Amino acid sequence: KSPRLPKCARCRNHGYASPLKGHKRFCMWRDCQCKKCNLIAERQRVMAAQVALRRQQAQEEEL
Amino acid sequence: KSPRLPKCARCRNHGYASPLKGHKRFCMWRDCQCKKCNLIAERQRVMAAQVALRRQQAQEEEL
Amino acid sequence: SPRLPKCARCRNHGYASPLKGHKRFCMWRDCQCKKCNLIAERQRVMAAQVALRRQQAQEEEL
DNA sequence: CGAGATTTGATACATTGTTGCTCGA
DNA sequence: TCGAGCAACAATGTATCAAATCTCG
Ligand SMILES: [Zn+2]
Ligand SMILES: [Zn+2]
Ligand SMILES: [Zn+2]
Ligand SMILES: [Zn+2]
Ligand SMILES: [Zn+2]
Ligand SMILES: [Zn+2]
Repeated sequence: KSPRLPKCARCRNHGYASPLKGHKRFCMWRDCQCKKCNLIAERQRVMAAQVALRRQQAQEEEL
Repeated sequence: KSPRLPKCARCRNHGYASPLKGHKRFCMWRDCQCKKCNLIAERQRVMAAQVALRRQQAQEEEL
Repeated sequence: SPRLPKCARCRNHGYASPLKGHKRFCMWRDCQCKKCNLIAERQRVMAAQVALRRQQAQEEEL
């Protein structure tokens, strides 16, 4: 068995957790930028640049 | 129920209809701004915003 | 059984309404709401695009 | 009318982003 | 140990197909 079932970060950060399925637009803390939320947002830009790099190198191997 | 195979759009405007896989970054016309490709650039934001609206409608269905 | 539209412009306001010739009967015939505005823009892009192709093909002939 | 060309809603294919969670410094 | 960094869910984008309407002899 391999279940994951993700939960939203910003909702969990200010109080009650809630899993994301359609939640990306409905979030009540979609912006905010409180100093706690503000830090996790930088992590997302970092991870995105990181994962994008690995996917480029993954393409490089076939050539 | 029908076969599919992508080919790059921007490449077709100039001749070399190269099939699309990882080609989006290796493109010899990765940007370019001729009126042929200028329209295609407009075409992509319109279709993307349009399909995104339909993806929202699926959330309205809540199913 | 086959699956088929189901008009887009009607769905935007929720009333669904399948298309069979519904073009003119659409109840939102000629509309400029931000939702229905995109499809009108889509053909204007296509029309300007096809017009460009037919013109350049014509210019070389001289 | 029908045959071929042009719309137009629809979907398969590919890219990019987000969070759970491991593993080795 | 316990974080940095990887990969599984999930969004966003890209191009083509097929129903359908249109153009026209
Ligand atoms: Zn949330
Ligand atoms: Zn916050
Ligand atoms: Zn290309
Ligand atoms: Zn170009
Ligand atoms: Zn309608
Ligand atoms: Zn409308």
